[PDB]
Amino acid sequence: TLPDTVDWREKGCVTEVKYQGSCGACWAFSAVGALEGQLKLKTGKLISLSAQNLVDCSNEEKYGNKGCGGGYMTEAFQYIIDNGGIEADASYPYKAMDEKCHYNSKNRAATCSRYIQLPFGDEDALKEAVATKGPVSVGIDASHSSFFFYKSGVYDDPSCTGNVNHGVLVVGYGTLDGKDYWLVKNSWGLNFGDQGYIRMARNNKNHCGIASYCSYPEI
Ligand SMILES: *C(=N)C1(NC(=O)[C@@H]2C[C@@H](S(=O)(=O)c3ccc(N4CCN(CC)CC4)cc3Cl)CN2C(=O)C2(C(F)(F)F)CC2)CC1
Repeated sequence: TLPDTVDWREKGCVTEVKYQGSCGACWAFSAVGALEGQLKLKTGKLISLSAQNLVDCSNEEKYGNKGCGGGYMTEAFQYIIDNGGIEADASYPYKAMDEKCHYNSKNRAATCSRYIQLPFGDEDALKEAVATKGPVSVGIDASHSSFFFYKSGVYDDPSCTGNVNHGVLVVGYGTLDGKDYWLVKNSWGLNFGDQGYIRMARNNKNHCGIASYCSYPEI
């Protein structure tokens, strides 16, 4: 039986909200966010991991990531698996540009053995994973201006679609004033939403495609 409310921030499993700038690195922030959660759960250390390492080093046909042109959280995990590691943000900081890969194994801060994909559209499966596994990478339709107007409450825009376009991180869930929500960490800095987070409608027919393309890594 699952808890009614989850917030991984309260368990010390979520790092500071990052600022992607004008580089299309949402996917990279989503992926490192999920892996940060696992790293904390396994090792006890919370460390921001290198989104830039993903941007610079997985921009090739093998993965189909495009650096600042966008990419996939699953393929980010595959890169980390193939590479045998990823650096921390502190040693490989975010530049918001496509740069030549300069991964240094001496600076490895995390690994990935495999990743898990949840069933398409299944908000119950996402609830279970968030409750029991940790933060989960997801795709959403974040293309409507209302998304950037959000400040409080639960985002529930009838114009949202299942055609996703941005990777974000689900770090919890609950019910706010009778409305089920997913607690979502973005990568637009503190000024976005509620201190960088948005609560998005949950159990409302897979609203904004939030449970369409969910994945998480294993250390
Ligand atoms: C973030 N700053 C930006 N968005 C992206 O990088 C997104 C993240 C993901 S996604 O969440 O939008 C997405 C889209 C489609 C899938 N598919 C559908 C087709 N299936 C096979 C039939 C496989 C899964 C999964 C996900 Cl996670 C991809 N993003 C992109 O922008 C694209 C690309 F990666 F190619 F760059 C355009 C897809 C950059 C705004």
